[PDB]
Amino acid sequence: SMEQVAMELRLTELTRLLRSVLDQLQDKDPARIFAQPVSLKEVPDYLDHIKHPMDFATMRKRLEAQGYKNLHEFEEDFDLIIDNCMKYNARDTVFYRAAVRLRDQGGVVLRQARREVDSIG
Repeated sequence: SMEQVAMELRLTELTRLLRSVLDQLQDKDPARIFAQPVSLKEVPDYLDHIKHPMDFATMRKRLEAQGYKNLHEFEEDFDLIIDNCMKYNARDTVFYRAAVRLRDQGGVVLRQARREVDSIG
């Protein structure tokens, strides 16, 4: 149907906008602390602590499969990256501190992404 095509075009355009959002959030992580999944070889207990691991490469796979239907879904995954790190790592660590800085900086980006998603529809 033409209606199905129109919905697919909307999803594609959202995907474009989330790609640009993702690039901008990842730039706020120049150390690349959040770039890849935590290694279970190197942190064998990780899944005892963290139930839903998340990282930028995993978000990028989901994104390229057009797997985010709305901005809320994408934000959930971004929040997991931050929130997982802030639980596993102590306040005095470079990891936790990097998460705090990503959250704070990412906030700015997400604020305008929400307006753009609403605005363009």
